[PDB]
Amino acid sequence: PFVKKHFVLVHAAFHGAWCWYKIVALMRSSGHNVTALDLGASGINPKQALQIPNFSDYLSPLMEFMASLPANEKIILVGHALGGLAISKAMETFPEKISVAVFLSGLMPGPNIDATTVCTKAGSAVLGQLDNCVTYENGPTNPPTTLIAGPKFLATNVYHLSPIEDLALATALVRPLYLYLAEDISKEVVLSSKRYGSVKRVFIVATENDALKKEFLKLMIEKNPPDEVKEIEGSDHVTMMSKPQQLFTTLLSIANKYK
Amino acid sequence: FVKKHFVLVHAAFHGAWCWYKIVALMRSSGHNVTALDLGASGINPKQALQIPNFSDYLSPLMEFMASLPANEKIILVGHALGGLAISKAMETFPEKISVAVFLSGLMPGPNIDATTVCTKAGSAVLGQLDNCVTYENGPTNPPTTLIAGPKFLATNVYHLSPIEDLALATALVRPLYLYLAEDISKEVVLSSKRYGSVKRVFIVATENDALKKEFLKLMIEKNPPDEVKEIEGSDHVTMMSKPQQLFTTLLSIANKYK
Ligand SMILES: CCCCCCCCCC(=O)O
Ligand SMILES: CCCCCCCCCC(=O)O
Repeated sequence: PFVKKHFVLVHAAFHGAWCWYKIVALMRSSGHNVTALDLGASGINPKQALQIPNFSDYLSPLMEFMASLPANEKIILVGHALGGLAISKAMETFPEKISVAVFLSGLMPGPNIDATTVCTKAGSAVLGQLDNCVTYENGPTNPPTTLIAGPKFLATNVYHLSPIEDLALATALVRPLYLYLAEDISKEVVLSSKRYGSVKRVFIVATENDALKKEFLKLMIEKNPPDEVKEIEGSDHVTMMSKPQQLFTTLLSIANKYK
Repeated sequence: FVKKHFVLVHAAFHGAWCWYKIVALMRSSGHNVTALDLGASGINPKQALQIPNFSDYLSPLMEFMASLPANEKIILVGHALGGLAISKAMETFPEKISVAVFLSGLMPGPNIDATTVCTKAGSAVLGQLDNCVTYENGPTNPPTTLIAGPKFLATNVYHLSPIEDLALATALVRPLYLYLAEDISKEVVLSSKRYGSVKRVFIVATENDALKKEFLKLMIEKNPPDEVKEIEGSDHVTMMSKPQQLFTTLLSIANKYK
């Protein structure tokens, strides 16, 4: 009783559609439709970070994709980490086009724990970490403009349990992230219980995530309870790299449950 | 154990990312490796329409080569179209290169022009399957860029590679500006005293394509390298289909021409 589904994958900071390559392959081989998107200035998106200081422009690729979805079509929307904010806005805007939303170690703000709160905590876990650095394209009087992930940070905090070739891949592809302002994010991502909250939600925890500590993740799960919490043991931050098969099986299960 | 420095240059539509398996093997083995993105390739910031001159496309490699102190020799590896890039680097900084390696690369020489090799190579890409061209300069002008299609990648390029690598490529390949023959001919000028002074190895890595192999054989005949090596079971992207084999071959070459 095969039922073709449409998975939409949204990456985390510094990454792009490319990070989902193992999952995309498994999905396509299964006969499912899968769309891996590059958010603004990510992957091979043409914009450069400094060219998109407005958060709406970082999210535009997903919003535009959602708006173009055929009528009556439902998707399984998956967001990894920072990608959680993107799918959250998609849920609030197009709740009817989403069968179920999946937050993979994702920022999952809610009415009782808004985006600014989540982003501030998220920032503290990345800014200043190991060899990560910021730039000041607008001068020292202004806030730092972009954040650049360093190879040591990637090796230790993100890809510690992934094949070494995936770390090499990431080092050749990660791009800078514009340090979006708190006020800008708070105005772009506003969630309501009747829209955002009406979409089925599942959170997937990576048990060995050294990028985002469990306390923070548990905080979001507690202050904004999802319909279900799944766990993938032995996974580092990039579950799609370290535990691809398990993630795939888990996504299929989720898709069949909320179809 | 002597530490070596490998510099890897990709083919059309690709970028530094395509060498990820090789980069990992080299780094874990203790060697230094630099995989470069040519213009408008991988995460290079330029877009194809911004680099209409072949010199613009080669810029990343030439800037890198210029930054190398003469005593820091490298093993320069070029894949397919990347052969033209390393050829230019060989003519400009011949002494900084211990040995140049052409992996199924376009290897023009005095007896076989760069435009000649480009036209031939392009025949197997232009108009193939779902590949397409754009006309950013209007319909009354030659096409401006070439875009590799998914079916073309699956059937002609990644046909012997893991399916996940095909997925990776589909999410990363970028358009190639259709450089003019006149431009290429002016940019890639080689001399026996400079280009010809660099040790050169050609790696034949093709399968199921007699014509492609005939083309590689033609270049080897018209521009004889110092040595020719083979890698079997490889599709267009040897670094994806036969990584361990390519890695060991590059190390063998490096240890020989040191
Ligand atoms: C809006 C800027 C906030 C900083 C980004 C911190 C999130 C790191 C998580 C990730 O996406 O892998
Ligand atoms: C740069 C001049 C345009 C050449 C035509 C395209 C050939 C691509 C060859 C390759 O890497 O397989």
